[PDB]
Amino acid sequence: TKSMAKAAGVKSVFAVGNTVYMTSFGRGNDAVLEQKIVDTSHEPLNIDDPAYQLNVVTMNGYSVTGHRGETVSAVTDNPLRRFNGRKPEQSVPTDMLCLKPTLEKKFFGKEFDDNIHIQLIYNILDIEKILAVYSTNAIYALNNMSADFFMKRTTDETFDDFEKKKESTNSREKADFDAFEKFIGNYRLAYFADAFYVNKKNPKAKNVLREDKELYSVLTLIGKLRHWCVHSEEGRAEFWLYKLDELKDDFKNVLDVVYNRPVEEINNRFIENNKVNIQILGSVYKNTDIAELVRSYYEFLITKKYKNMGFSIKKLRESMLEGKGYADKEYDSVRNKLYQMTDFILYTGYINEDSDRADDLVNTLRSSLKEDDKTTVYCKEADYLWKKYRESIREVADALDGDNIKKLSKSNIEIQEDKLRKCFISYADSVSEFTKLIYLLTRFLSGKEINDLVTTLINKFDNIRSFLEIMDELGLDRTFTAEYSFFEGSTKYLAELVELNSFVKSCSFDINAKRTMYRDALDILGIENGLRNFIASNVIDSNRFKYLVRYGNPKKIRETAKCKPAVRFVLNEIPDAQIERYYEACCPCSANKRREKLADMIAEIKFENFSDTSEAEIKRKNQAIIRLYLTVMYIMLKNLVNVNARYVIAFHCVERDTKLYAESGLEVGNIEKNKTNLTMAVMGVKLENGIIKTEFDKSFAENAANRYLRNARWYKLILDNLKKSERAVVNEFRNTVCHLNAIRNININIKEIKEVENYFALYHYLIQKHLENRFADKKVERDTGDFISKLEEHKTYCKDFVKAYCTPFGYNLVRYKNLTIDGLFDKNYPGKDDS
RNA sequence: CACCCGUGCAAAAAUGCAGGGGUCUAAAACUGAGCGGAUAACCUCUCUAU
RNA sequence: CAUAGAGAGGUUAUCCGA
Ligand SMILES: [Mg+2]
Repeated sequence: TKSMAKAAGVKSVFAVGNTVYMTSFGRGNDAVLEQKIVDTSHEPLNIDDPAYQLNVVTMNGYSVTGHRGETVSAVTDNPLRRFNGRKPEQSVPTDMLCLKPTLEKKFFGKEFDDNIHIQLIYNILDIEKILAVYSTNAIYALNNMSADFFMKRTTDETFDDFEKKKESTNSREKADFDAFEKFIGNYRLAYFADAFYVNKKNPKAKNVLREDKELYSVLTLIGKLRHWCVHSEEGRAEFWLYKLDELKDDFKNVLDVVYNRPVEEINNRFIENNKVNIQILGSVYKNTDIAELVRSYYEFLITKKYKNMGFSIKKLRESMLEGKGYADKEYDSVRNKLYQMTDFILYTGYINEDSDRADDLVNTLRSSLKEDDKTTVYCKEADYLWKKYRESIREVADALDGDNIKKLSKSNIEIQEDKLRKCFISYADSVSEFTKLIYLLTRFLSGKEINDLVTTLINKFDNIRSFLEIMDELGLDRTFTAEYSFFEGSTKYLAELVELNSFVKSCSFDINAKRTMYRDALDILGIENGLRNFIASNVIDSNRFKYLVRYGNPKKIRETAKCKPAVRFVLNEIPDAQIERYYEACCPCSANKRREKLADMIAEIKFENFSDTSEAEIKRKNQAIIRLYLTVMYIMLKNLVNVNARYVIAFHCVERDTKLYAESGLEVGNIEKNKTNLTMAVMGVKLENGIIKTEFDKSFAENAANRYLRNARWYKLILDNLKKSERAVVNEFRNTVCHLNAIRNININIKEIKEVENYFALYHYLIQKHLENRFADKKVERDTGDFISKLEEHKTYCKDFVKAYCTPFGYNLVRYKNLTIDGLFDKNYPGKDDS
C-alpha cells in the first residue's frame, strides 16, 4: 500500500537548523508551508484553509490527521533524529553517500545546514542520468548504420575548421573526415528524416538531404551531448549543457531549423483541421465569444492542458457516458468528435465554474489509500456530471448527427484568426537552446523513450521549481553559483518542456526512400511474381519495423530469430489469450503447445511459407505471421536495450561520484585505467602489486567513506567480489555497455544459449559471451577463466561473473544489489532475494 | 520480496510488530509516463480515373 | 471539384488481454 503520511497531506518534512518544517500539497506539484516545530513546540502557518492538524508532537516524530477528503491519520519521523537513535542529539541528516556538503558547495556557494538543497541537487543529477542514457541510445542508433567518429566530436570547432581536413597531412584526422564523408550519402540516413532531410519546392515538393554543414552540426551536438553526459568533463566544458546560449551560430541555426518544422506544420493547419468542432462548440456555447472559445480549444487540444489538472478527464467521461447507450451502432460515425467535445466541455467546466469541485476531486484522489476509492469517487462525480451536462451532450450529439447540417457547417469560413494568436505554439526564435537540443535528441529515439524522457524532465524541473519556491518562502539563500545560473530560470524551462510534451512524436520515414528500405524490409525476414513487393509493403508500414531497423541490423535480427529458446521466452511473456489469437490468425492443443508451434514457425520463416485458398485468407495469414515476427523481435531488442540502459546509468553515476569524491578530499586515483577505483577508495584498500592483500576487519567497515558500506556483511561480500574481479574485464564490460556492443553483436553472442529465464539473464549471457570472445586469445586471471569455463559448460549466464564485473558500482550498495542479483533488477518482475 | 532510518517488545548484539524515506535503487502522492495487439471514422497534397 | 481506386502523413476514439 501507499504511504499513509502522504495521503494524510504531508508533502515533505525539512530540517532547517534546530527547527523543522512540514509542507502540504497544493495545486499540481506545489508546496505550502503550514507547520513549524522547534523541540516539541508547534507553530501553525497557513492559518486559513488548513491541510492537516498535528495531534501529539514528540521528539521522536509527529502524529498528524488530515482534513482533505478522507480523514486519514498517520505519523511522520523527525528528520533531525535520523541516525541519532538508540546509539543522542539533533543534527541535520546527510545523504547516504556522504556527498551532501560537496554537492552543496558545487551547485551553490557553500553549505547550508539544511536538507532542502540536496534534494534539488539530486533532481539535477537525475536529469543528467536520464539525459546520459538517452543520448547514449541516440548515438548507438546513429552509429548502427556503419554495419572514433562519434567520441571526439566537440562543439568548439565549426564546419569550416572541419573542412580543412581535406588537405590535412596527418592521417589521424584525415581518417576522421573520410568517416564523416562516408557517413553522409549512406542510404540508412533516410531514417531520422526530421534531423537530416528537409522539404524543397519543385522549382512537386520533395525531401532532400540538408547541406553538409547542418548534418555536421547535428552530429556534433549529439556527440558532445553524449560525451558530456557520460563522462566527467573538467574545466569550462563541464558546463556545456547549462551554457548552451554560448554555442556557435551554426548549431543555433540547425537547432532552430529542426525545431521549427513541426510547429509550422501543426499550428498552420489548426483552424482548417478542427473547423467543424469550433463551429459546433460555438453553436452550443452561445454566450462565450468565438475568439475566447477557439483560444480555449487550442489550449485544450494542441497544448493538451487536460492531462495535468490532477484527475483524468478521460476516465470521468468514460464513467459518465457509459450509462447512456452511445456505445451502440447509432452513433458509430459521430463518436470520435462527440467524445472529444464532451471532454472539452468537461475541461472548461472544471476551470471556469467548478474549480472547488476539481480541488475536492483531486483531494479525494490524493487521500485515497487504495484503488477501490479511486473508482467510487470517479463514479460519484460522474453522476453529478451527467445530471448537469446531459442537455449539452445531447445538443452536441444531435448537431453532429446532422451529417447534412455538418456539411452545411463545414463550407463556411467566418472565424477570426489573425487576432489572439498569443496562444499559439512559440516558434524556435523564442524557446531556449536547451529545449531545442532536447528535441533534436528525441528525434533519434522511439516514442516510448521520448515519452519517458520528456515526462522525467518535466517532473524533475517541477521538483526544482517547487523546492526553489519553498526556499524563497522560508527566506533561505537560493542564489546558484555563476556557472549554474541557468537553473535560476528553471520554471520557465519547465513550461517549455510541458509545451514540448504537447506535440513531440516519433520520427517519420522519408517518402522518397520507400524504395531504398525495400532491401532492408525484404532481408529482415531473410527471403533473399511480385509477392515480395506485397511482403515489403506489409513489413515497412509496421510500427515495430522502425525500432527493429533503427536499433539493429536486419540481417542480424533475422539470424537471432533462429534462437528458439529466446523467441520461446518472448512468447511465454505473452498471455494465453493473445497466443491463442495469434495461432488462430496464423493457422486454420494446449496453450504451451500452440506457443511452441508459433516459436517453431517463426524460426524458419521463408518465401515458400508466404507463397505456398481465398485471396482474403492467405493475405491475412501472411500479414499475421509478419506482424507476429516483427512484434517478437521488437520486444526482445527493446527490452535488451532497456536493460543496458541501467548499466549506462550505473557507469555514468560511477564517473560522477568519482569526480565528486575526489573533490571531497578522498584519494580515488584515476578512473580510466581502472573503473573500480571508487569502491576501493571508499573502503580504503589499495591494489598492492595488483591484488587486494588486505583481509576483512571490522575497523575498515566502521570507517567507510559512505553509509552504504558501513554494514559488515555487505562490506565483506563486495570485498570478496572485488578480489575475484579483473581490471581488463571490467574495462571491456564498460566499453560494451557504453557502446552497446553486446546488442550490436547479438547475432553471435546468442548462438549457443540453452534456456532464458528473464531478460536480465539473456542480457548478461550476451555480455559474458562477448567478454569470452574478446578474451579468447589473451591471458586472464584464474577467476575470469573459471567464470568463462562455467559459462561455456552450463551454456547460461553465470551469476558469480555478474557479481564480479559489476563491482565498480559497489560503493552504492542498493544499485549493486539491484544490478547483480536477479529478481531485484526489474520493478515489473519482483523476484526473491538470492543472497 | 530490495536498502536506510525512527519507536515499542524479546533479547543480549539480534529477532519480531508497526511506520517513515523527494534527501536509496529507472523509484515521494494526485496526473502526466515508462505494456502488447485488432478494428474505426475525419482532415490534407494528389493521381490516372468520374 | 461527385463517385470508384490508390499511396503518404494529423488528431481522435473503443475492444480484449496486463
Ligand atoms: Mg531520487
